[PDB]
Amino acid sequence: GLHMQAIWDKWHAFVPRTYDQWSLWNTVDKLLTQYVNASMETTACEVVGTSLSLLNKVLVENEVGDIYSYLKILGKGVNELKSSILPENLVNLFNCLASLDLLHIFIKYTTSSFFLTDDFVRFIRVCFHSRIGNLLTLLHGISFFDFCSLTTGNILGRIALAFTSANIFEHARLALLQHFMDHSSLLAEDSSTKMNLILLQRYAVIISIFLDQGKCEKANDLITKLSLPYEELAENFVSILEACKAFLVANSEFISYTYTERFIHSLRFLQKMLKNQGMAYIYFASGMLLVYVPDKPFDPASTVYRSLNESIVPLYSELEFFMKSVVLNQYIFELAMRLSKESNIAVVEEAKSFVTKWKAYIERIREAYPQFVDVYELILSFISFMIYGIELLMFEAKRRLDERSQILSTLILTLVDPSSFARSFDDVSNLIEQIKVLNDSIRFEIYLFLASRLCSEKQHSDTHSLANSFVLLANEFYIHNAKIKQKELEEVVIERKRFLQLQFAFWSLYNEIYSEKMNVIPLEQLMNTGSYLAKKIKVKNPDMIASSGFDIVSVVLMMGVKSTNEPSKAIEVRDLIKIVESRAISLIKNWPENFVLRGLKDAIDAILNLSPFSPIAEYLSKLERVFHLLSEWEKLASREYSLANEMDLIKKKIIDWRKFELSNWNNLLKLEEYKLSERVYPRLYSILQFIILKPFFFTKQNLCESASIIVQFITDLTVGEFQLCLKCLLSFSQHAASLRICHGIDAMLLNIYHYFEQFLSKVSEAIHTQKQSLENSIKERILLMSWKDTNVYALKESAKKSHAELFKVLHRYREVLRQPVSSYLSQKHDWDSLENNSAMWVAKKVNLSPSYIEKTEIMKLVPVRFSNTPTTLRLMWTLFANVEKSTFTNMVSNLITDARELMKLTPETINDDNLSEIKHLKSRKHLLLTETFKTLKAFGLQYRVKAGIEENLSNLRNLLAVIPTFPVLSIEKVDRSLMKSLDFIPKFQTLAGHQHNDLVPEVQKGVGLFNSMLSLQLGERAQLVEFTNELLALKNVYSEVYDHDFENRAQAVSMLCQIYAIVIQKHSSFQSIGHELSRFADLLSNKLFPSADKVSSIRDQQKGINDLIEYCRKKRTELPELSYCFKHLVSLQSLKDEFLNLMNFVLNLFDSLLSSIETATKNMRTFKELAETSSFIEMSSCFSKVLRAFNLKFQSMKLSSLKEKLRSSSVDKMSCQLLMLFLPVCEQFINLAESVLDYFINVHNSNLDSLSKISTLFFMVANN
Repeated sequence: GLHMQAIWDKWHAFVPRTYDQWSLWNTVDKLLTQYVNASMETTACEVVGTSLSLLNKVLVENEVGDIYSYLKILGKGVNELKSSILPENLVNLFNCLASLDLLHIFIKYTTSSFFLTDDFVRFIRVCFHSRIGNLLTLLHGISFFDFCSLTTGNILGRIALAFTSANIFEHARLALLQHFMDHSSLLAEDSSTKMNLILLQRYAVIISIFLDQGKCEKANDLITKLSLPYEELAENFVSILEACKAFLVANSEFISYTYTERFIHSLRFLQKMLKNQGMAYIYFASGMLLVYVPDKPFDPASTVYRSLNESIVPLYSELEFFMKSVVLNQYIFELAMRLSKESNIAVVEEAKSFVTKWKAYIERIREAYPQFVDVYELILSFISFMIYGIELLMFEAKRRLDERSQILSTLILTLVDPSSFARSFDDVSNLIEQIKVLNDSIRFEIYLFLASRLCSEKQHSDTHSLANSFVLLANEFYIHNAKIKQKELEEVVIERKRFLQLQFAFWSLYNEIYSEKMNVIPLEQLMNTGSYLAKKIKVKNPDMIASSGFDIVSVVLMMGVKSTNEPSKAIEVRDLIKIVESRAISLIKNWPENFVLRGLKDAIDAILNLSPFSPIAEYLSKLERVFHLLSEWEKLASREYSLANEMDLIKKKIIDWRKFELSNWNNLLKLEEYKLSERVYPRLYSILQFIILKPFFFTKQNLCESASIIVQFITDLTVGEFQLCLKCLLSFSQHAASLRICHGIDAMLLNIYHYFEQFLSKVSEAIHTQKQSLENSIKERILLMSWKDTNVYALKESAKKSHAELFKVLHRYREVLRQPVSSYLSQKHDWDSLENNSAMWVAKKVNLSPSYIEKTEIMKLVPVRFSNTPTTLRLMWTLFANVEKSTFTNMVSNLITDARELMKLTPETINDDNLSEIKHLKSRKHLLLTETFKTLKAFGLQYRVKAGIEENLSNLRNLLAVIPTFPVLSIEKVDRSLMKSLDFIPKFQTLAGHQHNDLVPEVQKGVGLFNSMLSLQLGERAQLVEFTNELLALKNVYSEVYDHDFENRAQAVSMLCQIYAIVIQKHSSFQSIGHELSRFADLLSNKLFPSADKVSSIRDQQKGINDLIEYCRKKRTELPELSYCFKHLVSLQSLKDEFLNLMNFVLNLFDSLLSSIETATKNMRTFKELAETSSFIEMSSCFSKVLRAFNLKFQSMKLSSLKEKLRSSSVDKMSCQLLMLFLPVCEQFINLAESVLDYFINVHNSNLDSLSKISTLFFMVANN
């Protein structure tokens, strides 16, 4: 009931003029719409339709007839195209690119554009492949789909393009990827904000037309249609406010199209923008709608169509009905009210009904009444803005209604995209939490994918992140494992199959994480496996409910390309089979048989049935049945109509296939090996992970847990496992040992390994021996049949014979592995026969010290009183030199030499030497034991002591549990020897009640001296572990001695560099900046790995940071390549006095070190003197006091100077002259520290294993 006149004189589009011109319009429309039904010929037909539009606009200049014949020729061409089709499904992403096309068509062009520029090229190139009269869509020419500003996550279907012949689909998928590369930059500016600028431009047109002669307002329309979208976008708020003010000067009842501008203001200011935009669109829609809605025919009725037919009254009635629904405005307003809030479930149904019903109303308005062409045009354009408003509000509200799907959105955008793989324990907890909130095989598979990314990120050094991540991951896996166990107590079988296999994967990475050989999984393999998990996550979601995250949907389309780029022999075999199957199916479809046709039909029916990559041989069985039926219908008849050449091809293929089964049949020991591990890892997994991973929530507790642990490992008696389990315990040890939510469990695990590490080598020998037996057997058996040169028939029966032989060998291997590992944990009586002090004269290792040793005087005014750091280094080296100077080992060796000499020296016969020599020999043997234990009872080791022996004697498990391990290969030697010693200790204590066979109380005396020896040993071990932890701290202390601590940011930019390098490397004339980019990537990574010549390295590193800021910036500038544009966007986002005090402190520390070394000189020199001048105790405690030369106090003062220097500014002229004058000798102290640690360390190993050999000698004496 309003004006509607001048808009049809100011929008006032182009339209057919003559009745014959309307005939030409509709005829050309019918033709070209047929022509856009259904590669390189697509580009040809694009040129065809382009020139046809050129000629139609030429005829629109009203000189008719040339295109009557010319378009008749083009119609002959289109009809020759009509001899040529197009089935597809879920190709809606083509309609999404079409939407981006129509948006770039409308918004980026303000002038009249009669499809001249390449926007028409991209639009037609989509269009003739797109979904949906095309000239009616062209009908808004000299003038002025939507929800792909909401949810582009329908790209999931694109990866679900490749999932469920399909090679036309696959080259079409490459075509869709090609067109996506074509529509790159306009899809990469921004969606969903450009439509705001579109509403600005449309209302600019309408409100500019709302006046006629406002001069400053005419300049306002001039700048308010200023077709610089960045400049207009900067102008946005100011232009909108000025438009509000100039719109206020209009007539009354404009409050609908005034309050439009309210919501549209903050809509481009606000996540939450969607509802503001939808309200604004519905508002400005109804504003110009009720503006240009009359309650009568107000036509613009030259340049109109030839019609004195005037049922514009009836079409105005039909337009007035859908005006009637919004005429009251209760429903538009009511729908708008529903969009803001309070929508439970009914608003979704009502809104979808409104969208559909008004949509079909617009469609019928298009189809019937082509009359009122200009009228239905402007009206339906406003109504399209309305329905876009109603549905955009519907999508925002339905997202806020049931937010289950947005969980899958935040997972799926962060499961496969560069924004995820940029770079956690909080986020790992969050995504594990949301995964719990998110059939289940994929739900564990994503946990595996996050795990692999965790180990990958692990290389770039911390325990807390990787630790807690892995702990939470294993918590999930253990809960699921016991869930499957209890469910087993009562495709589900296939579900359990994938559960067990991925369980093997998870514990495989768990034994691979901290065993630390080489943990590189390639980042491209990481991302592409992310894509396989992404489309498998697509399989998991049977709904498109998830709504875009709206921060990236551009490169993530290209991740499906590299997934389609970069158990499969079934494909080629089925290809050859399908070729010959269709050949014979046609030749039988034209010459019937009525029996063999059913045969080959069911053959191709079941042959192409399965698509499994684990089932391969069943396809070989299907091909065997096909060759059987083909042999039948070949031998029946038809000397003409047979195919028979691919039959020979199938003969050769089955020949090589059975040959492949013959070769792969050698792989069977690994088969039961992996079956053994798949049954193995869950048990020790659940036990040790329960008692070592409850500790996210003492000494007696550690002892009890060690009792259960050693009970398990010794109870793990099924040989072969012990190699795997020993490796596994070392793994669980370290990869929970870096967790500081337990401390002692590390000691129990590592000692449990390193003293279950005695027995390993003989077990390995027996294992490889039985392996040799079965391998020789299999070599004979697969040698016992060859390329048979016969028997297409008897192939299966010969295979059955080999299957019997393999079954025999499998039972044999199951037996040999199923033997218990209780066997090889012992030792026996075998004669065996068994470094001083290294250094580092590191004056050249500093050597910028020699120059300032020739230079300075400002430092020389200060007296250090050391005064020759050269001669200080000489003094330290000369100290170790003279102090370079074991009797337990030495007397043990003298006794063992006498033992071998006597053992051969009375090796004579029984009766003849029993005449004389047996008496003197046996009595001398007893005298050897007597004087041995006597001089022993002198040499320390007093008998009859049990005050601290009640600890060491019982619970060999818990006695092992006390043994403190060293912090960080001589250490391995020492630990192996004394752990073997303590291994012999428990059974030797338990070895009473059979000594009189060897033939007393002195047996108890020997047992006591043995316990005393092990006690002195273990105390030496405790002091060693103490000095080890102390020097480890001090090495970290000296370890902390312009650009630093932003190296985290450097590492992150390197990570993104490598990621987007793989991305642009998936381009399939663009590879030139591919490898080039990677060059910069590697330099930054090398700098991170490094984190004097290093100052040049960091200078070059920061200069490379500048360069790779610039060498992307030109390529982002001088080339669109919009993936690299987003990457460089994230890159550029990430990118841009007390002299006496510390002097006396430091020289005090230096002299403290020098006197500490001199104290060590006195102490170990006395140890050298009182070496034999002692009895195993005095020199023992003396050496313990020698090691008790002060370290931790020196560690304290070193940390004091570390704090005093780190907080303070570093000056090369004075502060660094002293630091150079000192810190060298600190390095010297660390050097000689590790030297003495090794010297006494190997001394401990020497004396320990020497008396351990003496103890095994005593047990050998106890044998007989």
